[PDB]
Amino acid sequence: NPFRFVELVLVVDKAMVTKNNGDLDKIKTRMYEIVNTVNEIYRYMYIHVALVGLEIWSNEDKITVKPEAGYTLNAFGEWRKTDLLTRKKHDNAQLLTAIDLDRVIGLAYVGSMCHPKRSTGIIQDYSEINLVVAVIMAHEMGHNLGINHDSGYCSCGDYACIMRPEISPEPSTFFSNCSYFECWDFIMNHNPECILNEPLGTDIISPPVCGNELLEVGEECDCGTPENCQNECCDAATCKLKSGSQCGHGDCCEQCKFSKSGTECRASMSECDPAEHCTGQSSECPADVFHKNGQPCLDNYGYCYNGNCPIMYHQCYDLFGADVYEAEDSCFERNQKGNYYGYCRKENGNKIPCAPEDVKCGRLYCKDNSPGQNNPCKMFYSNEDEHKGMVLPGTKCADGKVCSNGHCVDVATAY
Ligand SMILES: *[C@@H]1O[C@H](CO)[C@@H](O[C@@H]2O[C@H](CO)[C@@H](O[C@H]3O[C@H](CO)[C@@H](O)[C@H](O)[C@@H]3O)[C@H](O)[C@H]2NC(C)=O)[C@H](O)[C@H]1NC(C)=O
Ligand SMILES: CNC(=O)[C@H](Cc1c[nH]c2ccccc12)NC(=O)[C@@H](CC(=O)NO)CC(C)C
Ligand SMILES: [Ca+2]
Ligand SMILES: [Ca+2]
Ligand SMILES: [Ca+2]
Ligand SMILES: [Zn+2]
Repeated sequence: NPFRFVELVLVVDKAMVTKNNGDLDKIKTRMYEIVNTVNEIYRYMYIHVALVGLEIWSNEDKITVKPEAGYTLNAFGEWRKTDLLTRKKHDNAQLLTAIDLDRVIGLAYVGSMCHPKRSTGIIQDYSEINLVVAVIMAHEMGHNLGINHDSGYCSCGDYACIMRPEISPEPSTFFSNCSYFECWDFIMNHNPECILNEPLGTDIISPPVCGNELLEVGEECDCGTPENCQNECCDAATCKLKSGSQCGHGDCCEQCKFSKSGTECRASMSECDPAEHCTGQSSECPADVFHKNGQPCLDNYGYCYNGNCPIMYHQCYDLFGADVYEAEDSCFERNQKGNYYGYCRKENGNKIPCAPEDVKCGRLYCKDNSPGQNNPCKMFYSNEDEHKGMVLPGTKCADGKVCSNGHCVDVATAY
């Protein structure tokens, strides 16, 4: 599957509810319209956009929406990370506000897709023309997808491109060649892991549309307009199966037919993640199944965590290469300092030192015996991302103990 998927959640501030005289149906119908155009705008980029959530703050805003863009994007991002994402599985979120932002009409982080807090942007309800707001949105999500503003030798035709630093009064639905390459550049170097999965039809709240290249409720298949459709098993115009086709979508559908029962359709990540198989009568691969966390794995050197068996040895290896292993216990005592690298967790942007007992769950230390030198307590630190180098959650920190939220606790009570 060449296509990536952005499971989007939109949020409407109270300023907009009031501006629309409380007509929630009107607001909703309008969001469906806008997102539909965004999806069309993103075909070129081999990216699909599906609205999987819509929250209207008709009672009161859950953050203070100020005309100061930066403040508002940051708060929305925090709220999204500590609230929205906590209870709603989605990849990106945008806030629409009738409040007139200062210097701009939209603002978003760059190259932050899937980031719990930064995978967001704010959009001003600049115009009643859905194509216009659809442009702002595609633009802010563009930045999220690692795209920067066009400049110099960038082109999308004799039209006004989407990523220009200013919106044109004659907005087009085109991304520049520069936007394209920079986007997939981000998609390669950085891994937007959350835009790989295809959203289920029941996950989309917009009204199903046959032809948007998205399989929704009431459709057996969907390959877009009859002109772009390259799916032999589907009748584009009706989204119905045609000919000797027993299916036209799914990881268990090969050449318009169910794959033989027992066919693996999702490989196993580890002894903690049992692979999945096709039934022979279904086209969809069953949902990913992981063994229960806490299950002993890798010959007792670890315990299962979300389908993987994280252990300090592999972590040292991935961080420093060969000839590196778990440092002696004394090394980890550095974690009691609460200094720039030695700590267990963060709370309100504060580095919390490890309690004497949670020392194996903070910054990771490895004894380095790779050629050339000696180093008993090697540790990795980069203010580019302070979390890198930290012991992973679910890692065995002692006999019968695992790391959970920066604490070394009993495996038995950990899950
Ligand atoms: C995005 O597409 C651009 C082409 O559409 C591409 O290259 C730029 O394209 C123009 C013509 O479209 C080239 O030609 C112009 O400049 C030369 C040299 O002065 C003249 O001889 C021509 O008559 C014309 O005026 C540009 O030279 C060329 N610029 C670059 C960057 O090489 C962009 O590069 C494409 N973007 C990317 C990076 O993929
Ligand atoms: C009507 N107002 C606009 O078009 C201003 C113009 C502008 C603000 N700061 C600038 C710096 C350099 C060049 C132009 C501007 N730009 C915007 O609203 C753009 C802001 C942006 O980069 N959002 O991600 C989003 C917009 C493209 C939809
Ligand atoms: Ca997703
Ligand atoms: Ca559809
Ligand atoms: Ca599985
Ligand atoms: Zn921009």
